[PDB]
This record gives sequence, structure tokens and C-alpha cells, in this order.
Amino acid sequence: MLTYGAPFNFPRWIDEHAHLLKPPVGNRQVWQDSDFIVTVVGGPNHRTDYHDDPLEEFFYQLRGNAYLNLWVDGRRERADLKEGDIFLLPPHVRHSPQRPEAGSACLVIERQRPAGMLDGFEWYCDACGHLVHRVEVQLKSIVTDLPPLFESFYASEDKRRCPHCGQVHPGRAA
Amino acid sequence: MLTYGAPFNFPRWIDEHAHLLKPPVGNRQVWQDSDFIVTVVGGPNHRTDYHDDPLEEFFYQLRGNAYLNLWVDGRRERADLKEGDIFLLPPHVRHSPQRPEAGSACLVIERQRPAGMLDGFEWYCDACGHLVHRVEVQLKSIVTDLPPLFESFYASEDKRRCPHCGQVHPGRAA
Ligand SMILES: [Cl-]
Ligand SMILES: [Cl-]
Ligand SMILES: [Fe+2]
Ligand SMILES: [Fe+2]
Ligand SMILES: [Fe+2]
Ligand SMILES: [Fe+2]
Repeated sequence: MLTYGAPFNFPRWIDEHAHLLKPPVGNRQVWQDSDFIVTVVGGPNHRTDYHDDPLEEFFYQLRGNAYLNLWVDGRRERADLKEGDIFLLPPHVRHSPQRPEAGSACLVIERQRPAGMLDGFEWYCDACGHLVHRVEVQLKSIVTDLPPLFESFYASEDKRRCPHCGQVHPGRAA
Repeated sequence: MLTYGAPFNFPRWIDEHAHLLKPPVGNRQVWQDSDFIVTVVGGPNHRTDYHDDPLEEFFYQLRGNAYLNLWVDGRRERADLKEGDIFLLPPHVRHSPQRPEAGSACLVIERQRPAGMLDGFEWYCDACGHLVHRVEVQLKSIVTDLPPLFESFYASEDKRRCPHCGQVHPGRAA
């Protein structure tokens, strides 16, 4: 059977989920229980966490503009996702998506992670650039597996304290 | 490093590869040596083979219209990929993409198959619907692994002969 239903018009679907493509929800997965995790991500949303994905991530910025803060070659860098850009991110490149625009919409495609292949989420010190904290997770459902993780970082000065310079990371907002 | 390069404008890329999005080439893979196989498929192209993909296939018909001839629930069916449609095909659903329109362009996303996970390509009898022939392949490079397969079916009345009714399948054109 067509487990995932018939084809359907993507722009209309994005329009009809506009109320979810903004805070507090911000994104919406298109199909459930698939190997390909296909998500539309709206805005605005800024964040301070860096994602260490053990597999590739595909981006197609359909509407509006965004950017990825990255660590590449040991430096902080930015990759801009201008409206109409596509991009393939290699495994493990640390990235922190920033989505300043309301009404923006990005197609993001990932793979289900097999058991034992963990995702990393980490924060870096704004003063000295040292790793402040890292949590690894077996990512099964982002709705339940990720928000508490971020919440526990914001709530702990211990977790936010830079082991190098002692600066306490701001937490939720940069 | 950004192994797969920086983000870039997808519509412009499609425009600049127009000469490849038509016969005899018809398609073009966006990045090489990636886990995600990301292809843009043009037209026109009709075909008689059905693909048995051991993993999912994602479609986003960016420009123009196409359709997939399918076998679902034991019947011949069609899924239309109208301009703007997206679609996720479950593993193993037999499909034969038909792309009648020049200037059309479909984003197709697949996964590298691990060793031992084979793709099937098969043809069905127009008279009685029985399986006429099936080849399984370890799909590594579609440029070298698939054209000879189709070529050997067209060249063999033996391969094209229906074991049920004896009808010799037409081969290349329906
Ligand atoms: Cl994102
Ligand atoms: Cl196709
Ligand atoms: Fe990510
Ligand atoms: Fe620090
Ligand atoms: Fe296929
Ligand atoms: Fe037959």
C-alpha cells in the first residue's frame, strides 16, 4: 500500500500549516513513522545549541531566509540559507540553525537513526569558545526527546559553566 | 569540512543544467559520494520497467507534471506528480516513472544501499499482467549499473517472453 498516502500539493500544505510554522511549535514533520524524516521548519526561532547529527541533513529553503552557525575547521562559520538555496550537511558538522523570519519555510530531510547511533547537542562558550556542555541522545521523537534536554541546560548554572574560563553561558537567549 | 560545498540557489542550478535534463541524459545527481542520493530528473522520458527499491523514495515535482505507474494491492494504479506535489514512496512498491514533459524537473531523494540490499527491476506482461522478467542489482552507480540491464532486456526475446501467456513484451517502447 501507499503507507504514506498519495501525492499532494506542497505549497498548499505549507499554507495550511502556517499556524504551526511559528512559535511555540515552529516545525511540522510531513509523514510519520517513515525512514526519511521530512520536516518543514518555520520561524522565527533563534537558538544557542549546536547539533552533532551522525548522518547527513538536507536543506531546501523554500520561503524566506535563514542561516546555520557552524563549526568548520575549528572556526566559527556561517552558511546562509537564502530563499531558494539547497544544501547538504555532512555527518557531524556542528550546526545551530537560526531562522529570524516569520513566514519562512525550510524543507529539512534527515534519516531515522538506528539504535546505537547517537545525536549530540552542545553549547560553546561565547568568551573563549571552549565546549561548555554536551548531551548525547538516542533520537526517537524530537517532541519528547529534545525539549527537556534544552530545558535542563538553561536551568543549570553547573551545566552552563565553561570549564576553561569559568564564564556561565547565558542559556536560552545568546 | 563542508564536503558537499556551500549552499547554492536551486532554480538557477536547474536552469544551468537544462541541457542535461532532457534526452539522452535526462537526470543529474546534485552531490557525489553522499549518503543521500539527490537527483533532479527532467524529461521527456517514458519507460516500461518497474523499480523495486528496498528503501524509500522522496519526490518533489518542482516544474511540470509527471506520473508513476504503480502496482499497489495487486492492481495497476497511477500516482500523479503534478507540479508542486510531494510524495513519499514506501520501500518495495513497484513504480515506473513517466515524465512526458520537456522542461520538467523533479527532485528525487534516495539513500545509498548498503551491501547486500538489492534493487529489483522488472517488466510485466501487457496482455495478462504476469511478471515477465526481474533482475536484481547491487546499485552503486546508476550510470554504469542500470543502462546495460535495460539494454539486455530489450535485446532478448527470451527475457521478454511472458511465462504465462507467451506474449513477447515490446521491450523499449510500450
Ligand atoms: Cl532547522
Ligand atoms: Cl524518476
Ligand atoms: Fe540538525
Ligand atoms: Fe569559556
Ligand atoms: Fe525508483
Ligand atoms: Fe502474459
